[PDB]
Amino acid sequence: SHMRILFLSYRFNSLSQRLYCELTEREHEVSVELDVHPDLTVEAAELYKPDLIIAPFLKRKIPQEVWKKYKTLIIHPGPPGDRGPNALDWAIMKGERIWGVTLLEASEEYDAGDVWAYRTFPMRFARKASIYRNEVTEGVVECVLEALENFERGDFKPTPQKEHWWNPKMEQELRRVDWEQDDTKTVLRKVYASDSQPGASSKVLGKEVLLFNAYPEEELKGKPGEVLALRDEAVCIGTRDGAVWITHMRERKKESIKLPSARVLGEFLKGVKEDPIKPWEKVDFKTYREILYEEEDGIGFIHFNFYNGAMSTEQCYRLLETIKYAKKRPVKAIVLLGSEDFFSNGMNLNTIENAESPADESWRNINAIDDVCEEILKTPDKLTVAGMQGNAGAGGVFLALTCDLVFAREGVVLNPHYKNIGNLYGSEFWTYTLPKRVGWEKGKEVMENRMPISSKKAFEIGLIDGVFGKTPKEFRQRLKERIKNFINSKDFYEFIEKKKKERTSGEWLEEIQKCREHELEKMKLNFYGFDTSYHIARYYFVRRKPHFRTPPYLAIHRRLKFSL
Ligand SMILES: CC(C)(COP(=O)(O)OP(=O)(O)OC[C@H]1O[C@@H](n2cnc3c(N)ncnc32)[C@H](O)[C@@H]1OP(=O)(O)O)[C@@H](O)C(=O)NCCC(=O)NCCS
Repeated sequence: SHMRILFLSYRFNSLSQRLYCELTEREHEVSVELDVHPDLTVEAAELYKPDLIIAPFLKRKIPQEVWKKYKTLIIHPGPPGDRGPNALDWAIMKGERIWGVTLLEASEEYDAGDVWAYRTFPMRFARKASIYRNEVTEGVVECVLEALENFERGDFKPTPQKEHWWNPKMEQELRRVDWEQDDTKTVLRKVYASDSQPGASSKVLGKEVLLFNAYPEEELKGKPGEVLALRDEAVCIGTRDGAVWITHMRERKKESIKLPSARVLGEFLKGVKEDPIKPWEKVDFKTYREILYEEEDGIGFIHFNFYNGAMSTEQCYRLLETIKYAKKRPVKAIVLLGSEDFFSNGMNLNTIENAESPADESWRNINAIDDVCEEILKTPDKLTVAGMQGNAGAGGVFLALTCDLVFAREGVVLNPHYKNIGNLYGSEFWTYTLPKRVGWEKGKEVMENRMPISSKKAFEIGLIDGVFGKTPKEFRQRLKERIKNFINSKDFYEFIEKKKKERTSGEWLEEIQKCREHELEKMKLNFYGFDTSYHIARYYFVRRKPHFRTPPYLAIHRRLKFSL
């Protein structure tokens, strides 16, 4: 059973990439056609002639010519019977306690097809994107694997829908936050239902904005709509009964991009006071903590909740400050945990795109990331560990590899390459860490592969040291147990005595300095050289520019030597 499977995806998004890894690592072939136009979708099917079509992320209706000829299954992010384009938005706005995902056949009527598989799950009070990347994605994987087994068996019949309901596209009027009428729980519900797109509209300091990444505040109080404080570029705003933090906003304009709230509001905030809390402080009320440092059982854990895993220059230096603090503490190990949804996606391309000089801001940002990496590497007397609870891409992968040990949750998707951002050389000391893990020949192959790999595949090729756990919480518990056991063994003390000798030696310090110098000379060429492919790629990415064809790295059926 080696199936030829065509994906129909609006973008090759997180769910599409996860399914690509699950199917190809089971020796199926997956070609992708991006959802650009029905004419191109029909052509892709006739070119590739798939055994099965899966649509992980659909914007347009699939043409009848296609799904009447090829068995075509659609992912719907609601339980059986739920129909409509905004299933998760409604489940969050209505406060559903149970939700689910359905794999159904394409049909003439919208979302009316017979059910191949479904999964249900309890809802969290959390952003839509977090539900999509965790509960929905895990359930969809189980559905698709079940359906492939059923498809190959050959006598399967799907289950017609019985009860069903329709929810239309959700209008912004429903999402709009009114500070005087809305209590904190209502503001959170609206922002969660609209994050990461399209955003919940509001007015803040007279500016029409879209709100993203909200957190409740229990200490600061004021008038509704009043800005109460700034913290790490997030703003705290009074609600009907309390206050909420908004970390990111977008102006309500076609060309504007998502940015830290302080950068969107700008001079309108003049006079607001910063209300800082250090990551290592303890507080007994709910508040916004971008970076959190906690110690348990001789292990110092650093959580860094950078929105979308994107690490701005200033976020990197706040992470650096926390790592330096941890290195002065009486812990045996330091664990970098990222956030539940992302370990890291490297430099923050949005704050780079927004800068007066994107090239200069890129230079600032890569030097700040390398300072984090260098601080991690130069830790002679403590174990360092990267715990990847969620996805990582580009420099975010190589940030993890600077740690002594890298572990990841099952189902994490890695993109250890720069092919989507103009072929940057990369830094983060990859020219030291990567050959140490996989060898030079394999390391070059890894960085030449533009397709994603799972954490299981990363473990199998030696890129990371272990993979375990199904949820972020299970992964964190198992990681803590594994590290606790290690640091309480004689093996740890022998390892640290070796590490102390290696990492204070002149030869090693010269080696990693030469690695940083060489990588940054190449990145300087990427950022400032006459060839501006990096800047063009960043613009297309950050501005979400549309596609007019599917590139052959995705579309096997559009490659030069393709036939049959
Ligand atoms: C890693 C990657 C392939 C994952 O693809 P994916 O699973 O489909 O996830 P998405 O592209 O949808 O990312 C989710 C969100 O994070 C944003 N994002 C991801 N990486 C980002 C980055 N480095 N900077 C700014 N935003 C980033 C995306 O724009 C998207 O934003 P939105 O939901 O608010 O609209 C893709 O996000 C990517 O190429 N990121 C850039 C990594 C990079 O090039 N960094 C700079 C060089 S170090």
